[PDB]
Amino acid sequence: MFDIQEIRSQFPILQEKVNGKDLVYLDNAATSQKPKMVLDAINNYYEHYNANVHRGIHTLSQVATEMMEDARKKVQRFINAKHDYEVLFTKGTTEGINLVAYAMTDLIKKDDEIIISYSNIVPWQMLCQRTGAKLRVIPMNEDGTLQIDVLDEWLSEKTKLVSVNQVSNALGIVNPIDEIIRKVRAKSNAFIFIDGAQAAPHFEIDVQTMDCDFFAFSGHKMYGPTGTGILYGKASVLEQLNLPFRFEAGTPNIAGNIAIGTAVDFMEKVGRSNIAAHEHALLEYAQRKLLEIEGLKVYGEKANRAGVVSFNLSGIGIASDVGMILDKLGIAVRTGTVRASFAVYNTFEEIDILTEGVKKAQKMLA
Repeated sequence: MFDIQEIRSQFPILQEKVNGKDLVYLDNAATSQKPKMVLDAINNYYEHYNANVHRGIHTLSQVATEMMEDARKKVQRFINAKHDYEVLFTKGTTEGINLVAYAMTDLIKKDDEIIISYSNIVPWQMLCQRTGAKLRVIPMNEDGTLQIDVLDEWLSEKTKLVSVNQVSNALGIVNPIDEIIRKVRAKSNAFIFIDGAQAAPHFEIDVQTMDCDFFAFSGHKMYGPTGTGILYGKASVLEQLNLPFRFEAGTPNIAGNIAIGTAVDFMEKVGRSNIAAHEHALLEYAQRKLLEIEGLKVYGEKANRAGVVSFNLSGIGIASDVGMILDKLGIAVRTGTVRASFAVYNTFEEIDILTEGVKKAQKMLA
């Protein structure tokens, strides 16, 4: 029971016009748009329940505290964490990364090794600057995939942390996380950090079967407010760093944490398999229609990808030239390649608008 029109009716910004045109929002990998239930949660919190949490004894403080803890349990079930106290509220993926990178400082000695995948690589580069650790980077192949067989030679007793993004943000490539984790468990005692910021909006997460040690993601990419994120960690691993209060300092973003639970509710209401199916059909259709344009190349064309078509036109260098023409047609994409990225509310009719817009751009720029 998947009604694209019922879904789109929940997103008020979809009625917005841009340069006199219907908004065609295909920059979802940058940030997603928000359904009414999430915005209602924010507003209802501030108009009825706002108070500080945990420390207080009066009624509003009790209700506010309970609502935030209810939201933690929604996220727990959403990623199938075994315990609510393994779910930490943060302000974004970048915060979760920095939290782990700083807390690892004491567990890394003078010649240990950190392995990362191919712009938040600074915390790990800084962690190696503090310790005596050597940073190692998994190379990317030409087609955008990771050269993960390098782990067969790099993993050793020296490897203390491996950090991989589950989905690449530029190309949308789904990295082979289960094979990587299996390799890391078999040949090292390293902690495994998975950046799921581009994964959590698009397909179901089960951190228990995934066997990651950490899993981090951002609310704003998955229909939630800015300023929110989640860091999951195995209790047995969190307890080695320096629950969940130990890792949540200062006043929490109470409203945002409540509302990211409402964004979980929205996804569960739509259906996570329905989202994946609809988005996979959008992606296949868009890549098919775009490849009919003469001279257009699709990066990672043969790769398994989540919600992202990246492309370049043959004779057009500044991709922004195409992006500006598309924006004047109402189409929002990321721009030396053009990145169109899908969310649950996008339509096949919108992809046709994109494809006709790209054809028009290339002859405009000829």
